[PDB]
Amino acid sequence: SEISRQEFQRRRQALVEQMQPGSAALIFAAPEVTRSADSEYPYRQNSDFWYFTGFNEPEAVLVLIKSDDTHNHSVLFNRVRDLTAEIWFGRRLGQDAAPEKLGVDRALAFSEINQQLYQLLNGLDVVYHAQGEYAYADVIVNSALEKLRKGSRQNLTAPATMIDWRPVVHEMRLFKSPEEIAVLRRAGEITAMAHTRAMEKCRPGMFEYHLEGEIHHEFNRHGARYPSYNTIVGSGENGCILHYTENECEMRDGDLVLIDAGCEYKGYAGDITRTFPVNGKFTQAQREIYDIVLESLETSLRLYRPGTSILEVTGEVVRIMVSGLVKLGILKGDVDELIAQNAHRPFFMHGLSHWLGLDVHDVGVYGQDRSRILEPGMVLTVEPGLYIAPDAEVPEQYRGIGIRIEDDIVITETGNENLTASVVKKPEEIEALMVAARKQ
Amino acid sequence: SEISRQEFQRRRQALVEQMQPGSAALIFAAPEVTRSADSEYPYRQNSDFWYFTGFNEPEAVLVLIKSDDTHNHSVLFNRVRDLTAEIWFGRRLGQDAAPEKLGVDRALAFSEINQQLYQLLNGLDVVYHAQGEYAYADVIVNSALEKLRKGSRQNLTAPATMIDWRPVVHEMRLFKSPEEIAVLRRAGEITAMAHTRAMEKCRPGMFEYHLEGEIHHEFNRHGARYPSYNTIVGSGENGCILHYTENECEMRDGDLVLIDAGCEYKGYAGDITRTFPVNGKFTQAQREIYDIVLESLETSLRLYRPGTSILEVTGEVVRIMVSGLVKLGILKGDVDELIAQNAHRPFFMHGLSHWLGLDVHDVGVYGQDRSRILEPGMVLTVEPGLYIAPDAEVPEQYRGIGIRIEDDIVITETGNENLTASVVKKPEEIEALMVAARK
Amino acid sequence: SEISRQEFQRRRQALVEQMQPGSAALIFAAPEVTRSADSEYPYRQNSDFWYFTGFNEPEAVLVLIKSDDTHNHSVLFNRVRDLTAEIWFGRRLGQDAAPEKLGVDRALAFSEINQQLYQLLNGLDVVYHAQGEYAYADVIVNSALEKLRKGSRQNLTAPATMIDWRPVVHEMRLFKSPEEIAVLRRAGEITAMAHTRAMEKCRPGMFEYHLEGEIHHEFNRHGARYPSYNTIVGSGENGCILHYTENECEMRDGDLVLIDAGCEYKGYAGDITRTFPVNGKFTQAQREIYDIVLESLETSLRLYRPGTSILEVTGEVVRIMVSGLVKLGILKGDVDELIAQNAHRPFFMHGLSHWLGLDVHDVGVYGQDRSRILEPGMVLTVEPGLYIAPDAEVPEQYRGIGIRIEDDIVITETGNENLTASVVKKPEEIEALMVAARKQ
Amino acid sequence: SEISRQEFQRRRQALVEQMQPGSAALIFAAPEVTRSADSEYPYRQNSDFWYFTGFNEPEAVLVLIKSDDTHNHSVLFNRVRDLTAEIWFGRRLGQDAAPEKLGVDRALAFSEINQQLYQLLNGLDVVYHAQGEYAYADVIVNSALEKLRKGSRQNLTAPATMIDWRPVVHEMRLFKSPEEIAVLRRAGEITAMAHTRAMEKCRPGMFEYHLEGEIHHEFNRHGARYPSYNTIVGSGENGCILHYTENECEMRDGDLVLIDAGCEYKGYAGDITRTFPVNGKFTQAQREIYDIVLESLETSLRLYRPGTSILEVTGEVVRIMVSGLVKLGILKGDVDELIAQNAHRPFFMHGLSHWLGLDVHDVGVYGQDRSRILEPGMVLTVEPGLYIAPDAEVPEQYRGIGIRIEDDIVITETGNENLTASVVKKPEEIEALMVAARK
Ligand SMILES: [Cl-]
Ligand SMILES: [Cl-]
Ligand SMILES: [Cl-]
Ligand SMILES: [Cl-]
Ligand SMILES: [Mg+2]
Ligand SMILES: [Mg+2]
Ligand SMILES: [Mg+2]
Ligand SMILES: [Mg+2]
Ligand SMILES: [Mg+2]
Ligand SMILES: [Mg+2]
Ligand SMILES: [Zn+2]
Ligand SMILES: [Zn+2]
Ligand SMILES: [Zn+2]
Ligand SMILES: [Zn+2]
Repeated sequence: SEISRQEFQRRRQALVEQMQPGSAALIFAAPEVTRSADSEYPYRQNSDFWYFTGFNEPEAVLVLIKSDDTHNHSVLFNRVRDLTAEIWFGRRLGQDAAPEKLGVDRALAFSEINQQLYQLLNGLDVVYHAQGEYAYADVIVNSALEKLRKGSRQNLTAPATMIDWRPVVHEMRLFKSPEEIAVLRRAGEITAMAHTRAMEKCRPGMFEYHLEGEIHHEFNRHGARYPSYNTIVGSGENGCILHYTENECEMRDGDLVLIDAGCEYKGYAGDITRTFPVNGKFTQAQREIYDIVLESLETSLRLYRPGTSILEVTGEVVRIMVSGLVKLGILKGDVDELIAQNAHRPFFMHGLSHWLGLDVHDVGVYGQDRSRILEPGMVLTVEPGLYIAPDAEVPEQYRGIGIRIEDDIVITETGNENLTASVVKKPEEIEALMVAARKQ
Repeated sequence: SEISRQEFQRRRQALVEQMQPGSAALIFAAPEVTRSADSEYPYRQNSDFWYFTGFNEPEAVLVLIKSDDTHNHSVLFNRVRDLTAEIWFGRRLGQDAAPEKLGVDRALAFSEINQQLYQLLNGLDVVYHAQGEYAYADVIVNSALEKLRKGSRQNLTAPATMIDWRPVVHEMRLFKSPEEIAVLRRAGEITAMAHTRAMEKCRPGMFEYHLEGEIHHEFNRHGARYPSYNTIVGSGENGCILHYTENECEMRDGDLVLIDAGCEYKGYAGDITRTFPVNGKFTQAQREIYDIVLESLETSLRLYRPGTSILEVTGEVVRIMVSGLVKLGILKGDVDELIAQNAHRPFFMHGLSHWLGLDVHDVGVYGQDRSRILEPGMVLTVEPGLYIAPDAEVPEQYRGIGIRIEDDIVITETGNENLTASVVKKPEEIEALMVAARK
Repeated sequence: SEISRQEFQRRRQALVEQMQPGSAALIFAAPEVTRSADSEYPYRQNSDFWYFTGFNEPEAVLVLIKSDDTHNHSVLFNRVRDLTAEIWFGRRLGQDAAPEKLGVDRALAFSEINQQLYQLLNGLDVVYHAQGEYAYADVIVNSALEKLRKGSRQNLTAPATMIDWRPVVHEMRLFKSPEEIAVLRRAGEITAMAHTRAMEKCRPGMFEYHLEGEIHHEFNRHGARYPSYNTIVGSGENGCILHYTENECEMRDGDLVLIDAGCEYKGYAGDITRTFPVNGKFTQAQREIYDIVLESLETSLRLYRPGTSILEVTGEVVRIMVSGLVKLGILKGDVDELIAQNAHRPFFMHGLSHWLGLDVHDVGVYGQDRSRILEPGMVLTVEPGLYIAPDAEVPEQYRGIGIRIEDDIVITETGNENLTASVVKKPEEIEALMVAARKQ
Repeated sequence: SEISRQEFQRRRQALVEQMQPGSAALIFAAPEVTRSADSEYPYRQNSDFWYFTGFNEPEAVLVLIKSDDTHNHSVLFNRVRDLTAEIWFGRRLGQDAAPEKLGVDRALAFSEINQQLYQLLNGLDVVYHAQGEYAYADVIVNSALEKLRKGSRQNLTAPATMIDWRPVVHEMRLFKSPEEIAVLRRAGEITAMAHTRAMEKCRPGMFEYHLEGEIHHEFNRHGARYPSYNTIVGSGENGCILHYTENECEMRDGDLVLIDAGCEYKGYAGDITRTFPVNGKFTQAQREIYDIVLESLETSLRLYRPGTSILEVTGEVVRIMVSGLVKLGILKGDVDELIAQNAHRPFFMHGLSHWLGLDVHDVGVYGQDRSRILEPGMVLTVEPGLYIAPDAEVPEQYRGIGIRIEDDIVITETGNENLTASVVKKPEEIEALMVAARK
């Protein structure tokens, strides 16, 4: 699936609808990024610029101008077509094709932006600008405004009001359209397939990075070339390290491996975690911790729906975790008192859920303690985990165990839709999947 | 293959040997790099910092202090061990383990660098610093020097002399040690295996990015997790675009595909290009252009040795190219006159060779027009190509053809060693490789 | 005369009245300014900061907070009292005395501004800030806003709207109160006395800078320690150079000297120009040019009143100049055609009038071509001039003559009040003044 | 007195003599400085730029190029001649007149500096630059060096070595030539005349700023248009505030007034302090403190010579101060023990002497605690003072008294010459001067 020309147009108009008359919104592309010396990382467009354009070049600026409540138009600054520069550094859209391709009224060369931007802003009352997002963008905007302020003899005037559009745009991004949900649906599926493959390929004696290799190959073959974030493959005690991305250890018989990986498909993030035994067989101790995390996930999946919140669902998970840990002798005391003193926190130190979209930790207001009431169209993760340090003062058999299970969901009218349930998570289904693969 | 602890030590001492007495050299780690919002790209250490340390963390600074011709020592600034911060953002070496691990005399917390660096530079005559390399580094160094200049009442003095160490260090990097050649040999082998795999897997109807996928999987399984540069898979008319990395087209029966891909193994770059038919069989027209490029490569491989230059070998390649293009009717006229007017340029617009090492386009002085005399230990690519535009005024059968063949070599006492010859390039061998895989 | 505590309070309230509810205005002091190495120029407060405070220290910030249409309050950031630092670098108001002295509700140490400003801006909808005025101020404001934007987990929010207050404040400054007019009245008088003295002291053989010395001594003895701008004493051919401040030549018998000088009194600028013969006696040629400039001034003084404009009065002056120059053979042709082609411009290349106040070239919107309609309370200069280059192609006797005559006026209900008429400008009165002094 | 063309030339050559071959020194003019909105303060040239040029324009850069031990030349960047811009903003030297006027081999437009500077630095080994002095200068220099570093394909190379010339130049400035001593002699005389005038004009009921007015008028009439620093006129309890420049109080019968004021003449600073009674007659209490300060000055004037130091002479002054304060009951105890515990510090908190020249607090290395051995040609102030706070726990009659007496001297082969002794400092002579003026 993909985003249509008409959708990009609808988004631009939804922003313009919220703008004051006599205003302009400026949305800048991401700069290119050095990896080492003259080599650059694969280009990643700014999510907000992408959201309004689907255009994957640097040195571009979308300018939306609202004259009044009926009249508005768009100007794109982008790199010019150059025979030599493209033979070398790849094809460029240019100014002639841009209006039709990207649905903008006017396209100008980015090399002319300082000569042109101030003319577009002259006489307007408001400029919408994400100040501080990029230094190169702030320089450009500040120069334009300075030319206008100081140009009274040339009959120039600067808009006195500057408004950050990020709160408005991020509120838009928080609610997914049907097109976006279909894309995320595909991202979840591609990501699930990768996690299934990793489970099937896994053997003791491989390195953690081998499973990363399988995962990335799977992303790529469905047309999702890049991960949405750096892949985590934490086996044994590496599973207790939340942002373990070294993936440098040999996977040992008797250890669990925690895999957190997600593709980026048409700009949108998948985000799945699965934890499973390297040898295809949960031990009793591993199973005992796993069940607590699974129950937490399964219960959260039942509960998530409009009218509740991440805070509220989290409270239920905490109860499950504390009860489970008390039954295993990992915690000692009264469940309610332990809950009151957040006794689970040494073992579950992160949030249960984050928004998901064009960024893996997506934009949008959470409310205090993530108390915002959920509504249809919100997309989020559900990712309970339990991490028992190698030196934790608990029954010895639980030490050095890190387990997280994470799905991606969209809130619907009546509940939620799980976008990542096509990869197994019940322990017996994990074992059966692995057995079958090892036959073959 | 790997770089030993002793090697890193040798390199540090080789720099210190070239430093003035009463001086300090400051070598800064690369910053972390945003991909989107709060997510970052996989960390890539600064090549120069890596060269002296093999240490893969940001927010670190290596300080080499030379008191005099016999006395020198090292101070590392790096991130402190933090229980919480590491549970989250991965393990850190810290200050206790660093001396032994990285062979430095002293390790200090990076958070203390502004409180400590000026004290280390106080009273020295010279500071070696790569000014302009990173803005965060310049801020730190300038603050230290300012404190010193303005601190006369506190008996502080700033070194008046600042020297850019990059010329010295890059001249070091230009000559590979045996350990480095062994690592580059492994990178060449890993890279060659990936290119072989791509040729064997290729079928019409796959997309260009599928071959990129095969290639990266191969890099990964030998322990080279990242490419050294963005992979090019340009099929058909995409072959004529030199930095084509979109790799977004369906590969079609009848087209050639040009693959330029290289792994990064222990920091060192492989860099191979192979061009081959998507359907496993060169057409006559494809073969006619391919042979010119292959002769150019094979001749260059015979010629490269100490005492010649990239400029000199390039002159031979140009003659091969012009002669071949005249035979095919792509160029018209007298070969020498065509050569004199660089008539090949529309078809071969880039250099024949670049240095290779910790960066794919490696550091080191080339000389004017790459005329520097070659010596043993230099590592470079050999990559002739011909690129005929879709709308070129030439016979139709040559339009939209892009062919490059690239190997990595090391200059030896008497010649060169080819590090990437384990992937085939003779057209008959390419065809046979593909036929065998398709059985 | 001076500005009262109550006036500074009225000004702050007039700004607050124009502010949106749930907003804060930030007004920063001027930085100290290096003259050479560790020595600094005499401190000059930012005119806008001065306007709301009458406070002459650097490292201070006035913060006006409007909660709603009835509730507002003020916070001052200023330097703390320090025993040692003051023994050295002079007395400081400090935090204890500031509320009563400057009429602010709260005073905080400037050293704490980064720890405190964001707390003041937290949860507001609008911040008023003169972006680009000072780099140190922009750093402070941008840091505060960045802390708020990124502080959602700490329940912080940044105002999304930033408004430049300069247009509003400069519009306030354009209309002088009675207190301000009384101060400007005194500045005009002090400045007039200085120009009278210069005429009386002038002898051939003195250097231009000697008259500058007399002028500055006169400013100082009335308590106006500093000029409002760099003093011009251009004798002979130096008179044709508009911003001649070298004042390095010996004044010659037979030359004119053009003196443009003004005091700064309680922050307000005087701005007078007088031109006169070094030897106390206008020649015929000098008199012929002088009369044209004088008629221009005298006519402009009759005309200035509410309902006209600088543009309109300028048109009358141009006619006077062109007619006069044609009569002398400096211009040749039809007066109306010469006027149509702006034939006067080689000889009068600057504006007739600028606003005057806390800055010599004062703030306030002029309108296109200075066409804004004049209203009571506006204060401006009237300064026709004629400058004939040494190499100008005109009758030889006029070459190298530079004459300007400048008064300061305030627009009243019925006309204007000339604040600087106490120094003579009629040629015979200049001559008589000089004769009397030479007896011385 | 004035600095000749030949002197400026000598200074440039003295710098070039100390430069390495294959180097360039870059000396930047001061920027213009805003007073309020579009109005600027009177321009003050950078002292170092002035030292080598005597040129009083902004947007100028002196470039001294040393090819080798015999060959060197100079390039000036300065503002172009512009008919319109000068009619408005005053005359400019321009490019045609500059070679002859300023004795430079070549003059270029400042507008072309970014297009030209890199070409001048290309291929040199060393660039001398005062990094951090001005932001606009650093931008220019860094841009040039960047162009050079990145311009290898255009056969450009950057000098790898950057040296701060300030230590060398400031060491030059520390030793005055005969021409400079003659100019400083004139500045001392002009300044002394102004202080004499202030004493003669002073009456109770005038404000402190009226004496500032007299002083500046005097500076001006001898052709010293600007003070070298902001004038201090601290009467009564304002005398105890070291950098009192408000000068806003009415001067009262019974009080002392402390006047610290100095002219700037041809760039060089006078720096005189005199303290005297507003009513022309010292009280006993005033005289008792005054005598201690005067003895301190007079003794210092006898002692200063080559071979001693500011530290050494200061030690004698401290003994004089402590002894005197003990006699008056301001300090209590054993003189040596009081000296050992620096018991004078509450009353004399600043240094006895600072270097003097193109800056009032002039450049040059002092040594630790100002222990550097004095040599002929050094110019410095001698300024003992005693400042007793209004709330000091001492006998009442000494509270709120601030007295400083300051002269400017030059060290000679055998001693010193006092450049400011033409204004009186003995209390009887001050009184007689004031009595005579009041007749
Ligand atoms: Cl462009
Ligand atoms: Cl740290
Ligand atoms: Cl403070
Ligand atoms: Cl210029
Ligand atoms: Mg995840
Ligand atoms: Mg390659
Ligand atoms: Mg074809
Ligand atoms: Mg004027
Ligand atoms: Mg002094
Ligand atoms: Mg007393
Ligand atoms: Zn997640
Ligand atoms: Zn290559
Ligand atoms: Zn004026
Ligand atoms: Zn002094």
